[PDB]
Amino acid sequence: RSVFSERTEESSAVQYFQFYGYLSQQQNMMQDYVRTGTYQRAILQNHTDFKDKIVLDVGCGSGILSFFAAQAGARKIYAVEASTMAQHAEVLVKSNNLTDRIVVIPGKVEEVSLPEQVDIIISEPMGYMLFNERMLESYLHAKKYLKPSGNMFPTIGDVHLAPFTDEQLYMEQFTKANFWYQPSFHGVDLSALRGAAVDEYFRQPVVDTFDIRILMAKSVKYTVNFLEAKEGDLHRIEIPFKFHMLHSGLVHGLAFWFDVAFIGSIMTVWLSTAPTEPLTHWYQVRCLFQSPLFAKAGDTLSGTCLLIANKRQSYDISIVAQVDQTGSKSSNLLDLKNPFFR
Amino acid sequence: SVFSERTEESSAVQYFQFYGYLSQQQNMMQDYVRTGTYQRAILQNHTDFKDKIVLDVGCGSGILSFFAAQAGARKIYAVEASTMAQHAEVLVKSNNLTDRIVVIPGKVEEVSLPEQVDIIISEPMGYMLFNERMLESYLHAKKYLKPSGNMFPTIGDVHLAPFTDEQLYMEQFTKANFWYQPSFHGVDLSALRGAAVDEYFRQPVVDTFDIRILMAKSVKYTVNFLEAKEGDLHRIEIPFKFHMLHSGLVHGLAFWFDVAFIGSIMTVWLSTAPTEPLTHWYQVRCLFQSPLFAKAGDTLSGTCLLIANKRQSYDISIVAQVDQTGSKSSNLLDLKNPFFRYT
Amino acid sequence: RSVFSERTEESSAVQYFQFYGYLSQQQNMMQDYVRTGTYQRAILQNHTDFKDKIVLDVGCGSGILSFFAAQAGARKIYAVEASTMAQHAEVLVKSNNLTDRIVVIPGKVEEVSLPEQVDIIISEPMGYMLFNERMLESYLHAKKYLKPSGNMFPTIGDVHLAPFTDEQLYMEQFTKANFWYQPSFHGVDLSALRGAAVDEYFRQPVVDTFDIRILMAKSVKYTVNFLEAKEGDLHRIEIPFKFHMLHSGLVHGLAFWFDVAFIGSIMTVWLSTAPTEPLTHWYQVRCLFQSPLFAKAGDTLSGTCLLIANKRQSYDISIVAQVDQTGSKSSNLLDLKNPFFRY
Amino acid sequence: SVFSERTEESSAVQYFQFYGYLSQQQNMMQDYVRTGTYQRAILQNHTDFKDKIVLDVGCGSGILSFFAAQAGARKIYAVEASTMAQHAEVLVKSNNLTDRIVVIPGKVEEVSLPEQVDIIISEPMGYMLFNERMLESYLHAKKYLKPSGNMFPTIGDVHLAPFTDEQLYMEQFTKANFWYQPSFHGVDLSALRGAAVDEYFRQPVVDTFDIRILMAKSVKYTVNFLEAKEGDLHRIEIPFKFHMLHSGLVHGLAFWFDVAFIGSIMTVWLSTAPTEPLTHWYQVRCLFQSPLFAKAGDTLSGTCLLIANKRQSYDISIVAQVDQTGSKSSNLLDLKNPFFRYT
Ligand SMILES: COC(=O)c1cc(O)c2cc(NC(=O)NCCCCNC(=N)NCC[C@H]3O[C@@H](n4cnc5c(N)ncnc54)[C@H](O)[C@@H]3O)ccc2c1
Ligand SMILES: COC(=O)c1cc(O)c2cc(NC(=O)NCCCCNC(=N)NCC[C@H]3O[C@@H](n4cnc5c(N)ncnc54)[C@H](O)[C@@H]3O)ccc2c1
Ligand SMILES: COC(=O)c1cc(O)c2cc(NC(=O)NCCCCNC(=N)NCC[C@H]3O[C@@H](n4cnc5c(N)ncnc54)[C@H](O)[C@@H]3O)ccc2c1
Ligand SMILES: COC(=O)c1cc(O)c2cc(NC(=O)NCCCCNC(=N)NCC[C@H]3O[C@@H](n4cnc5c(N)ncnc54)[C@H](O)[C@@H]3O)ccc2c1
Repeated sequence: RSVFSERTEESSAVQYFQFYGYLSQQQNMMQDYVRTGTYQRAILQNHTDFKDKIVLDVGCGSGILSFFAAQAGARKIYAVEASTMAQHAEVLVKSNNLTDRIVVIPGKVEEVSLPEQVDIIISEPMGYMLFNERMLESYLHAKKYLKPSGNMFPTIGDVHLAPFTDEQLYMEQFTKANFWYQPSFHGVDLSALRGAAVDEYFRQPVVDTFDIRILMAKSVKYTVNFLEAKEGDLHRIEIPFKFHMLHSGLVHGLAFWFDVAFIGSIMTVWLSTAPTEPLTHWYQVRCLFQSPLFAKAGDTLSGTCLLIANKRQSYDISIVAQVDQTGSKSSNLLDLKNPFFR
Repeated sequence: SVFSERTEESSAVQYFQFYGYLSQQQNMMQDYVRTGTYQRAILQNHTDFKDKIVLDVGCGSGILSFFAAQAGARKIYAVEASTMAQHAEVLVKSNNLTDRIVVIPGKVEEVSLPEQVDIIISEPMGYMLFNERMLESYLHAKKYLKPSGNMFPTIGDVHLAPFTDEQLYMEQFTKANFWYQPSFHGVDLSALRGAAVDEYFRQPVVDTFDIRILMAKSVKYTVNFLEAKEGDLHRIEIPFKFHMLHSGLVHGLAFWFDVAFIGSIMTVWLSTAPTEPLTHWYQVRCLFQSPLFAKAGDTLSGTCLLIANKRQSYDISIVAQVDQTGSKSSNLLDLKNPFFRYT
Repeated sequence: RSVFSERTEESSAVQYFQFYGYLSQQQNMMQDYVRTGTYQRAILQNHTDFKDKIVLDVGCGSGILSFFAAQAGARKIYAVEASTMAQHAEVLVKSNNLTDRIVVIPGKVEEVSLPEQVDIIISEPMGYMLFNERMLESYLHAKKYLKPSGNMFPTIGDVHLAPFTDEQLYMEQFTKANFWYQPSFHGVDLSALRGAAVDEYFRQPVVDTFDIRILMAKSVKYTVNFLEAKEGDLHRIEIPFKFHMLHSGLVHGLAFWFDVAFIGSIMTVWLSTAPTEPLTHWYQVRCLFQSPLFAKAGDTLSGTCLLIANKRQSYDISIVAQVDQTGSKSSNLLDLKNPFFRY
Repeated sequence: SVFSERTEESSAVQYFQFYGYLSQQQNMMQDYVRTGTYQRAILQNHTDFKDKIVLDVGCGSGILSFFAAQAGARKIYAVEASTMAQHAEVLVKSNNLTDRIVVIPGKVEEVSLPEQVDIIISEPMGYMLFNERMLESYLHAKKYLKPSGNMFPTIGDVHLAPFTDEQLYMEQFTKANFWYQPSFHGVDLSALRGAAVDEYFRQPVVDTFDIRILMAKSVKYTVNFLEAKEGDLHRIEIPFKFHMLHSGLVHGLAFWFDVAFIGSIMTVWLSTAPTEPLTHWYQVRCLFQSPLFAKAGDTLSGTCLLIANKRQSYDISIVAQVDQTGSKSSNLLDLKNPFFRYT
């Protein structure tokens, strides 16, 4: 009956919260120094946004952001967490002698009761490609607990798209699919499945990093203002794009990354997963075209990236792109729920 | 159905989604030991298939059914519960075998077969042989087997042996000691160190390793698929008494398995032992919480108890002791959540 | 009509003899020092096979082999050539003061008149893969002028086949065809032609050289004895093969090269185009499989290479190969008339 | 037919075999200047195609017919004489355009068209514009053109200019001097040196080059395809009077061409000039066998005479003189046998 369960299949949720119940996954996220250090800087350098304030930490995990809020002077922090990690967060609150200031509240943020409205919401809601996990909907849902002029850390998110050329990545995924081109694998003709194999492989977003030299145009930016967005905004995300090509060659797909900003009273602090910046546990994401497009420097590559949220806490991706000057058109569907970790 | 009574829905959804991918089929088909040995077992025992009725349990892409067709089978019922069943259909059509291979979507515990069969073929083995609890579906399928029908594979041998791997043992604490710092960005994490150690030690380690870490001849626990019942696999008690061949510290038990295709013409073996080329089953190792010192000639005795759970896997309870000294160790592990260490 | 024209399309012959009418092509063949030096050695070191003998030079071109025969003491050499190069040969015979000994006879060797029978035939009848050009049939046809005791230089030819692995060559030809995979080339769906494009590209034998590292088994040898063969023997050439694989991996096709032997009275001299030998203007030839075959070291790769002569002075190639242990079968057709020059 | 009267069978067979290959279509399609400019010319002049009847002469894969369809043509007759016609048919089906594009196999001089057309489109240009004598087929097709009708391309400009390239000139003799040796394996080849020089100089050099080798503003010879008759192209006389911008030795004449698509909305140009990005037409250079010294301000005058031959090409006769000194040079070249020097 909760907003969460209406939009989420049980089996997806079971797996999701089992995964985040493990201390090893917490360690993996916490040891990303860019991630953890930038969150600490954003909070501590904006200490006036926390001094004597009431805070909500959405999906707190081990509790680390709540401890930063306490270091910054927060009067009271409600730390909401739906996995079994909530019990471990409690252990740390006791052992850091902060029971008077951090209150763990087990459950889904769409389902728990909070005793009061809060001045500021903090969270790490970003998934791969920003939107994976559909955790941004829970962060926005939590605004029901935000006082009128309250703040959100992070405050905004920028998704960046850019066209890329990477023949080796293309031929790797292409070579895999041509396994099913074989007419006599131990005497068995597999070729009738070649098309279905190519489809399956090229639907997989490629999660890994890459040199910026593969980017063929300045990135296009789609911005979510978390102070203003509603959950429903994220069920169907339409991102138009028009790229002015800076290099001639084959376009093998689009690359995705994101930035978020903590717009504080004292300063704005940015956390970037761009390929120009040190690697993070978010890496970067690339959606391959099944057939590359040829473009000349100075051509425009235009189209639309459509993200449709699904009940597996992820998105179906539709990318339609064309070279305006020639009319070369490519349409592509990808399943962010089955990424290829390269 | 028998399947749903013993399986959580959420476990089954994930399980069959995973096997719905062609890439996972390709990963299994590319294992030359796995695919080549199944082909040899069937083709070299052609009299067990000529003009016979066959059941392929969990046929995936259909590959074992095609081998049965190459061997002269009159009719093959290929049962598959994932969406891979539709791809198997495509291949049957394109290999012009619709008159001989019938794909039947669904669980073998739930579908109807028109006919009793002469031989069941399947690949029911998981990690440590028993993971996935697919062996129960393979045995369940015997309700369709004619009296004196055969099973391919016919038996399975799970092998246990003690191992020494100081680096693997110490790696657990190096990972857990992440939590043993008093000011991680100002936060004392040390209260969680013990919980982290516990969590790493509950995970069996899927990996391969050099046979020089093995400290005694393996002990063998055998399932004869012609004779076993599903119920035999709900509680699997494997006693062991190891005569130690080397002195040193024993850090846990290593697992692998063999299966045999006992045909009329010959018996063909498929081995995942560490003395053999690697397979997609690798090997499995379960650590003790505290190592045991043993001398060459001592005996290390105890039991490995595998208790089936509703997550298509087993809870593993290992108790071991050095008889000559009384040094005792145990561990509890969740086979459903293995740690993939191979690189 | 003559034997040549009944087996040859006019349009093929016009082009063929126009090509050989050019001095630049003569230079290209003559500057191959292996080719020219070995022909000279074969003749001069077997001088007794030429001293005071009557010689026929089939397809003499510029006349070089006739001049070697004259250096070796031949009484008379009939130099037959069907291209306009016959007129340049004439010039050289007069400029080298050998008119009393070398008699150029313009025309096809299947059509000209020789005044007498000869003691020995010399020629360079080898094309790419030995058989291209169907010049070997003209060389054998010329035996009608050979005395009972007569000899032939070259005397025999060995064609060698061996399996090879060359992922980069395969992906190169494969990448070219996938141009026609495009669903919107300037708005035009080309993909319905993809299959026809792959066929066309993989029908092309690849002429170039390569490191012997890529060979996966000892070569198999097919021998033509020019003293004994008849023209008809070369209309349908069937080369069985059974390779014992020395390395595991993908087999992307078969590699071809040849040797010829000049079996003289004094010694036998060999001319090899093997990839273990210095490059010649014959290079080597490779026939790709559209789908490579996986084989293990110790497997056997067996099948047949079938060469069917066509009216374009070349051969349709059929290669059927299978990995005996798995039954993986590959069938391939190639047009030797349309080679891909990669060097 | 008009085609067979003017074309030797053997030339045509080879010509249409070459264009039968998808790889040659792909090579022409990948030339972005060629394909992009044709697309722009048609699409930007859409009013010349909307609901119109179109004839595509020598359509190959059909690409220009698809551009005409993108531009709204009611009906397109796509004529192609090679086997590529069958592949065009496949693409028309798979692009769901059978109601609008009709592929007609055969020579445009021999096929029937059911009706007159509003506009003819073709790519009739060969090297130096005229090679292949395809322009005569394009003009021949005007019998199907309505009185009002247009042609895409509408005109062609051939450009000639004098060039200096000492290294290109000397390269001829370096190659020929292979023959100038008195004992090549004992054989005096030198009598053929002059024949070799002649043969190299008869070949037009297909290559690109830096515009700084040009020594005078080009002279332009124009063919208006709306007005020319086939017979106009049997004997093409191009007078020239160059006003030399640089002093030096003139080693020959360089050739290139432009065509214009004169539409109702705009005129679009396709240039193969050396100042423009390279195309698969490159540029062509015809050497003089003796260079001419000229000073800046001198005039180099003469005639380039192109005589069509039955090999779908031209015999080229260039006669040039420096008016101020009387220094004359002649040259006879065969456009059918170009030398491809580009690397
Ligand atoms: C086999 O292939 C596949 O199927 C697959 C697909 C993937 O994509 C895979 C991806 C992986 N790794 C990955 O993504 N790493 C990068 C993580 C970026 C940072 N994520 C982050 N902090 N988000 C929020 C999380 C925290 O918020 C809590 N929470 C959520 N909702 C809540 C609610 N309603 N109330 C309260 N608490 C709630 C959670 O419990 C938790 O503590 C691994 C494996 C993958 C496998
Ligand atoms: C996040 O951590 C985790 O949670 C986790 C845990 C693991 O352990 C993970 C392990 C993996 N890899 C692995 O295991 N590799 C080794 C494979 C060995 C060979 N397996 C085999 N052939 N067995 C049988 C399967 C076939 O039988 C069908 N079938 C089953 N019942 C049926 C029924 N009732 N009717 C009809 N058809 C039925 C299935 O649909 C399928 O076609 C990867 C990821 C893993 C993740
Ligand atoms: C893809 O595009 C394509 O279509 C193509 C296909 C090719 O394959 C291409 C191949 C090329 N080059 C090549 O292969 N070079 C290496 C071979 C040299 C060694 N061969 C050799 N000496 N044979 C004998 C030749 C001499 O014997 C004469 N002759 C023949 N019969 C006669 C008769 N009945 N009476 C009298 N005289 C006769 C001839 O006139 C001549 O003087 C180039 C371009 C190619 C193009
Ligand atoms: C033997 O080896 C050597 O010595 C040689 C000599 C050369 O010179 C060599 C030259 C080459 N390369 C080259 O020339 N590149 C320049 C690009 C030209 C671009 N223009 C273009 N596409 N031509 C238009 C023709 C198209 O119209 C069709 N058609 C013709 N008439 C038709 C009719 N009556 N009805 C119907 N259809 C007809 C044809 O089938 C075809 O589709 C390569 C290799 C060469 C080799």
